[PDB]
Amino acid sequence: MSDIFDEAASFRSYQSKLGRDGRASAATATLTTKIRIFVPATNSPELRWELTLFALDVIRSPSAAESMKIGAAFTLISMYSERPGALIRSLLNDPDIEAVIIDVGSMLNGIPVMERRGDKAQEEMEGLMRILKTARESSKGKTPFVDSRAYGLRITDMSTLVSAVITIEAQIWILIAKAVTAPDTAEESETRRWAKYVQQKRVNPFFALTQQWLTEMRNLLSQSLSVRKFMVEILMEVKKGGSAKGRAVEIISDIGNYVEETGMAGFFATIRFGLETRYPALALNEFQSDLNTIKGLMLLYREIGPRAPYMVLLEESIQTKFAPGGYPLLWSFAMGVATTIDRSMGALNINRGYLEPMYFRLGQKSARHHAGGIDQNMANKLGLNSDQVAELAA
Amino acid sequence: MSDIFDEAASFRSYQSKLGRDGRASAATATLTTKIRIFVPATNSPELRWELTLFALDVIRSPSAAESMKIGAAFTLISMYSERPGALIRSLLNDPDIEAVIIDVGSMLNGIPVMERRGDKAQEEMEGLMRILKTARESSKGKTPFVDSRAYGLRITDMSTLVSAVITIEAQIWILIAKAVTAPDTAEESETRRWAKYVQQKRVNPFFALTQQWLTEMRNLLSQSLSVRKFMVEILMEVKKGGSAKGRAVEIISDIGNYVEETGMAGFFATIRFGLETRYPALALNEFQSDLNTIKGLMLLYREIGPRAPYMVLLEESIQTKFAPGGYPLLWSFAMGVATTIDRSMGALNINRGYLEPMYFRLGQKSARHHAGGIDQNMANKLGLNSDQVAELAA
Amino acid sequence: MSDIFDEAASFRSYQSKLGRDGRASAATATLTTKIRIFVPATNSPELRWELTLFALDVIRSPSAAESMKIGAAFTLISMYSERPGALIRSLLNDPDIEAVIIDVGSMLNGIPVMERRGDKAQEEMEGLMRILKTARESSKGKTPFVDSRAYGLRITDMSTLVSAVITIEAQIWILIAKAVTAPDTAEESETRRWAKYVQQKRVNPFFALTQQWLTEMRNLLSQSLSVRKFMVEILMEVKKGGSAKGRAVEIISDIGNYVEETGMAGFFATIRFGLETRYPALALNEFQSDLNTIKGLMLLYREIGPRAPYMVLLEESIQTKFAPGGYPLLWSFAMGVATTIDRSMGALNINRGYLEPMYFRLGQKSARHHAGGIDQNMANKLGLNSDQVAELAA
Amino acid sequence: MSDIFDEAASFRSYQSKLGRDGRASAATATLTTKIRIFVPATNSPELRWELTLFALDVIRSPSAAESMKIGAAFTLISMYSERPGALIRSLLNDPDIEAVIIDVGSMLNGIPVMERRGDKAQEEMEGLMRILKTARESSKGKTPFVDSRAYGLRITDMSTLVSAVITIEAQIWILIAKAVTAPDTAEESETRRWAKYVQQKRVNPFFALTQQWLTEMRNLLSQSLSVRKFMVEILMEVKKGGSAKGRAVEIISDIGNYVEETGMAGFFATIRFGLETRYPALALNEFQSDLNTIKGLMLLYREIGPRAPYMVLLEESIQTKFAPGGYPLLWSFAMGVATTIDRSMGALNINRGYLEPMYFRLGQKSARHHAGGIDQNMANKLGLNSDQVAELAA
Repeated sequence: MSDIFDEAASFRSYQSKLGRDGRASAATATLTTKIRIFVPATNSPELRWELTLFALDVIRSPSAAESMKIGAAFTLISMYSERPGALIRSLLNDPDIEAVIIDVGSMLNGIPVMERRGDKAQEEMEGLMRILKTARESSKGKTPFVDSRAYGLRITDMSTLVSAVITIEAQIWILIAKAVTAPDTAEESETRRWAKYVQQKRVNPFFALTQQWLTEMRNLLSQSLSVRKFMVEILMEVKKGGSAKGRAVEIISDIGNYVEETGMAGFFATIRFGLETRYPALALNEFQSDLNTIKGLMLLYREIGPRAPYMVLLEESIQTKFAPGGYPLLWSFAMGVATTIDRSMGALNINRGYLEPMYFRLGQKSARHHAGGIDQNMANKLGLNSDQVAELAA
Repeated sequence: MSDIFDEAASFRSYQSKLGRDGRASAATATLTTKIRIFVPATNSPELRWELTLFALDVIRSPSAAESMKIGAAFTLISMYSERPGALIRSLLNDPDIEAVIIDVGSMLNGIPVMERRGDKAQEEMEGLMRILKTARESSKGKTPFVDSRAYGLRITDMSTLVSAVITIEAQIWILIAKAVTAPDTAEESETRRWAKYVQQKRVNPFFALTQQWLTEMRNLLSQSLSVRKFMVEILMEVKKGGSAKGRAVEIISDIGNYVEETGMAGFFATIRFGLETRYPALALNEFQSDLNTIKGLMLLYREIGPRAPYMVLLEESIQTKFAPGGYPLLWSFAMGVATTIDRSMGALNINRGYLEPMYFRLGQKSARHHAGGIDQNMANKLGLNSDQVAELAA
Repeated sequence: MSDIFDEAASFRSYQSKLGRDGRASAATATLTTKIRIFVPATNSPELRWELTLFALDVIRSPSAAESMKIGAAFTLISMYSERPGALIRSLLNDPDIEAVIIDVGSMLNGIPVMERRGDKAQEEMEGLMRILKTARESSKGKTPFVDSRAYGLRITDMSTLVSAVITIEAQIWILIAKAVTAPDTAEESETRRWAKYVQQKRVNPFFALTQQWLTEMRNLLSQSLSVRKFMVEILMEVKKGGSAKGRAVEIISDIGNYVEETGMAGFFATIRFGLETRYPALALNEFQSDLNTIKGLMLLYREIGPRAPYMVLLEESIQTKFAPGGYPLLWSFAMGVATTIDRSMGALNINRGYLEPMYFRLGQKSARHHAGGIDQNMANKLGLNSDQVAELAA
Repeated sequence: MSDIFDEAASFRSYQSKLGRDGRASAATATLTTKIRIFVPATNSPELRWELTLFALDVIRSPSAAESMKIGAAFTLISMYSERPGALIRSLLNDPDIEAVIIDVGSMLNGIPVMERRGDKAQEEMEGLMRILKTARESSKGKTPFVDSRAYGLRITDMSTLVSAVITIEAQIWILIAKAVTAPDTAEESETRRWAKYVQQKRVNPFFALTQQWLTEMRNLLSQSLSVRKFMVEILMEVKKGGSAKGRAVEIISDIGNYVEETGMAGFFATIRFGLETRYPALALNEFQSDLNTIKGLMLLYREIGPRAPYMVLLEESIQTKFAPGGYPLLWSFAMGVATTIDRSMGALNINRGYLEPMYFRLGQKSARHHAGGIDQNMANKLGLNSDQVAELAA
């Protein structure tokens, strides 16, 4: 009777947030791996420039261990800050790893540890020399930068270093947008992002890394979750307004605009196209279940918190509930109207196992062949009967 | 049901202001670069005239470092004030740079540091001499001013110095309007502004800088963000009324009238044309999402603060959300109606990848062929059917 | 009549806090002197030990400029902290000076500037070498430490560095107690404090500086006010409880226990002895003005704030109002009763020009020959006449 | 007038808690030293017994570094717990040190690190072998235990290990009572404490360490504050009732009864004897100041918190304010009645510089020659006039 179809509505609402309450224990604590991070101790551009040159080689090195590669990645990302050690320690929320910050101090060809020389320090120098030699020999004499003069370049002015660093930072931060969603299909939007900043003159194109190095970094960025967690944490903190933003921060925040809501196009297309833009083909006894599920997802997205846009980047388990497959019918209808309306929408890969072409066809007919679709009019257009016809004539 | 399409609206409203709350930390602190600014210590007209000539030469110089160019620009912008050091120190909000104000004191051909002569001073003296020599040799003997007599001109009267400084400041401040939006397509609106100010006799046309120097300064202004931030801060402070305004301040505010809302013609054109000028073609079930996004953008713009008009100049990350691309349909409709209505609108470059020519055609038709479009009439026009027919006859 | 003698009291109360209200302007801004501070960039024990040895040499140097000596003192005082630059920048309230923090980086025999070598660095290196040579040649080959082996000592263990640094900091901090009150009459209380800390095993006696270096450092500390202000700020910050205190902080607070209320023995002795310890000779119609002045001074001391005990160290102008001379009669009475009562009091130098020997004699008599002086008894001692007689018998 | 002597009472009360408010900053952060702690990973008695044998030798070793000695001390104290690593990490509040817990795993003659053998592990084995060889050679073949059979004893039963460990724990925990107050004058109460537990059969006397080893441990315990802080933290946590107490915990809590209020006998004797046991010789114009100061100290002691009894052990700077010297007169009177009443009181060393024998003599007369001292009688003893005489006759 009347109680039925309302008990279920509460039942489905209760089922979604079934056991996601309370606080977990410390027994389920992941084993931690030591990660050695080489941060610049001083503000001298000559040491900082030599440091970021070293961090570039470690990432490009094929003989480098993964833990060393994460250290180079953490060294690069925090290079812009005046106190990289403080930034890493105050913006790290990775239970998987423990970070041991190492102040570099001075600069040899590699890094001088300068701590009880001879005692457990000599082998580290030999290891780093092997890292540098293998990195340079691995490539065909090709420097990480697209310009061979940008590698063996002497930097002493603070102004040049800041411009040089930001270009390295910006090019790395470009990859996060499509590092885990479709890393192979990248280099098109990434080039478009780089071209945009070049025209804005925010980045000096002289310090442009080659695509060989970018592929190596992107492979590192996809494999490792700790680096992704650190960069997502930076994005959220930078997103919070209130303080003055520097040139490095403004670029990061601008890049974070493209990063948000990545990897969840199937869910958001359903919200924007299938659900909104109210079409008379919604209530058809095959979307009422999906509409109920979608309503629960909106509450779940609001309940998650500030990490909701970057769910795919952090690989949250909540993401699977958001993916199409739990509401294949409405999503199929949503992609039907999406391809017809949005020209860009159509390069999306939607060859899933629950396409349901009949509902896809209905969405295609909904955009054009269904009706003009005049919604509630606050302004009273009594003579708009022909106005719809002219609009419908197209 | 009824809850749907309102839950979704609240969801989009919450998603717009998702994580832009709270206060950030000091860990994300940009590295600062020292910027040396040469300000006049006294009010003697000859010293100030020599100082602004030196600043012009340094800006024109090709061998000048970028920091020196920024120092020269800051010296120029604050020349009108009787206390340039106080003006710079009390109107600087640039975390990227730290300004070390230097009182010039006396004046040689260059500038006498007058601080422990021989100790760390002769090198700076020879550097400034090299700067001046390279600046003079670089051009084909052409002075920065369009009149060769305006360069080697002796100034001893305060009024003449004030007039020349006002002209130089005005000619500098014309460039900010189209320095980052379309610097290449400039020199038309800039020439129009210069002609307008000449016809108003606010600027003496004798001190007119050549177009080569103007191009060099526009390139410098586009490259650097600190100068843009300082000039935007000056514009914001001058805009606040309450006190007496001098000739320099009046000219600066008149220029800032044109400066405001630059680089956001898409959003404001969308508002003014698509949103206002209520057309029966608005409520069409394909514009509701765009209207909701536009409303959220309106609240965001109100929330941003006094820096909202100058977001493109400061390169705020919030600007990307304002750009068309999140509402291409309504934007295309508004561009169509604007191009049909506003004759000047049509020189705008709108060859984007989301043009949607169908909606552009729909807007073009809605502008003219749609109907007369009589809105709510407070005055009762009983017999205005024939008036509407005659108006539609055109 | 009745109103008079109360109008006078209100008049004196208003006169005490006559013009000490409102906020001052920025026009009265002292000229600032640049002070170069060499702080350790890293946590390596060898670098910190070499840095503190260099600071000791610079302080002992006779050819050192005063600014260099202040920089060395600031380097020494902040050596215990893991981030000396942050400690100095966040605990500096000196309008007289501006501090330019310099991260040392690596360390040669002196300090490597490591910033554009050859450009304005070689002269500083030669100056530092001259400073070291003059410091070493000035004494008769006598190292700053009382043990010649403590100077040319290699430090690589963190614990040894911490112990040596704590000892040096403690020996420095002993001097502040009697640096400006009576620097010449020192070396007795200072030696007592050093012996106390040695017997407590808080300080390793191996790193004990010679008395020549201690005299030089005490002279430097008395001459300079910025160092005193910095150390008083450190004392005030450490005094505020709430957080865990390290060995250095505990030693500093224990020394500040002796530091407090220094140089104001006259006022506090007057309070404790003349005002408290109620004697029948107090209300005698020659002490009412002094009592009113003392009450006003107590109100002023409560009004001053947390800087009240260290008024002599900061050389506050309000201190002169606290000194005896505005209440010579009650002060003399209190010093008489103190010299008769307190055995230790009597080594104080009170050969002032307002001794008033009659009141000193009156206080001496009031201490012993006056009466037993039984005050208000909560317990009813009805048979205490014989007890009072026996007590007066002595 | 009446306001005077009440303004001072508030003034002295306000002066005590002058600047002890608010929260300190993190700038004053002590440099941390790494401390390596060898904890047993498993519960096997054979490994635990071999571990505590190793920790005994390290403490006895003369060639051992201080940091190693602290690690042995931390290893011993936490040996009773089933999870020594959890106990140390959850009961450590030492900002001076950082503890790196090392699970021992298996057991060779020394300790097998078992982590990448050959890589930075071989030298550690050689160092430990040097530690063991020097420790055994330093003594004249004397084992740490008073019984030579207790050293080379095989332990496989859990029951024997628990009894053996507790004896080692109890003997170490005896020293804390008089480790910093008067370490030289120890071995009398310490032997008395040990004899008491032997008669109670809580400790098996077979595992009794020689006095040569106890002196070495006590010297370590006095020098190092980190060990004292850890053991004080254990005392407070064990003091908090609510849970079941094991044999190890019960001994520690029983020992903590003697540890409490150590090193503050001068203050507490004044409270118990001078202030309490109300004598008609209190109000004499020479104790009113001391009574006021004593009252302020009681509030300060209550304000400190649970760490108030162990102020001397933690070497809190607040302790100096509690020491006699700020109230020498009443303390001298208090010790006067203390020596006459308490036979044990009189072995205390009170040869200070502020003895004031006249007030000491008055205290001596106060106990016996002053009066019987009949206080307020709730029971009405009308015929007690002769009862006092018989009591006074003695």
